[PDB]
Amino acid sequence: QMRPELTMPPAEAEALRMAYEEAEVILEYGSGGSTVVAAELPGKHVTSVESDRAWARMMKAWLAANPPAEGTEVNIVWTDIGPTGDWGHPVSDAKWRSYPDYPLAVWRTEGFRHPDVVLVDGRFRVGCALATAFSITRPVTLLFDDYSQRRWQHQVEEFLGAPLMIGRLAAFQVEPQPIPPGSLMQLIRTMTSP
Amino acid sequence: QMRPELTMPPAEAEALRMAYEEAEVILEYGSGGSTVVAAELPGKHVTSVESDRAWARMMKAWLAANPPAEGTEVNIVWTDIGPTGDWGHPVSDAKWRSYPDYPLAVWRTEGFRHPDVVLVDGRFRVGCALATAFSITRPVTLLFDDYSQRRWQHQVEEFLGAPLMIGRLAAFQVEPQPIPPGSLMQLIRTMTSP
Repeated sequence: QMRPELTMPPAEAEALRMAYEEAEVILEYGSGGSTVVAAELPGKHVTSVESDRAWARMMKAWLAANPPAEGTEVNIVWTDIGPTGDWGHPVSDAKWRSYPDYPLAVWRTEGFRHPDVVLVDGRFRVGCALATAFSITRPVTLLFDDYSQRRWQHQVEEFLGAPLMIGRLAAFQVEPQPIPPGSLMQLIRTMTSP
Repeated sequence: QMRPELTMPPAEAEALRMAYEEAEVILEYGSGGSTVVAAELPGKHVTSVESDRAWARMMKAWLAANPPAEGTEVNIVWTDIGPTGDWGHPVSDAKWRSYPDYPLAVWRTEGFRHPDVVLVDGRFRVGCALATAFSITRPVTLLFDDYSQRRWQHQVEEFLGAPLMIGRLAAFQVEPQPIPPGSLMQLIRTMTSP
């Protein structure tokens, strides 16, 4: 039947489901099983940023074959960061000048709808988290897949606050805020590290 | 008489001298003739960001042979953007992940002194101009050399305002600017374009 699977364990999946149920507008970085969870709920607006062109094509084919629930719209947005390999990572740094497109372009989309919940489950994860923090105009829930207190990952807490962990899934209550100019170098690093 | 030369025409060079006379703290991007102009004035604090290691070494040697005027300190700061060719331009993009350091690192330097005047006369010119606008906490004069040179440059005015043109040299009165989040993709491209 070729259905995209949710690759998170049960407690984490339930947390995601619950977030998606409370949300009207959902923004994801990285498409798959979670996208299906959203598609199946009525009355949602879903945007899913995806770097793997062939996977995006598959997701679009699946959604054509299995249309979303009533009043739900799902937009899979292939976002070009160059050729990608077996597991969705860029083959090389060929398209480094386009890297910031992945965390940031969606925030300037035509007919932008403010998310209620943002799932960070793709590439440039810390970058996507900081892009959300700096781009929102009202508070959101951010879910960060496979979050740990690894130093790279943890740098988000300055901007995202402390998370509540459900297994390895981090939930943050993210509030709008300015970009600190002293943080620009750090910021750039995050939006160019796949 | 093996002296670094100021390659600005007269009008432009006089504007530079006057700005430097009026400033206490001078920040330059690009080192050379302008730096000698600053060095020869008393009571200045001068920092010059430089991408060409071999040229930085020459400037240091020059300054050791020809010490600055009384009360003046000159710090030539080689900022590694990889191997360079003409005009301190990187010969490849090996060090692309370090490019933002050129416009931005000096603003975080230990021993930081807020500039009164900034000269944009090296690499990443647009990036350096924006870095200043977004990093300053009180107004400065920014002098942007060879400003007519490109049209990619005039995206500067959005944040620096309208310049006073002295020949090819643009003099800006810069006031501190917040970073618009929607500008981040554009901003990143300016701090990674040599």
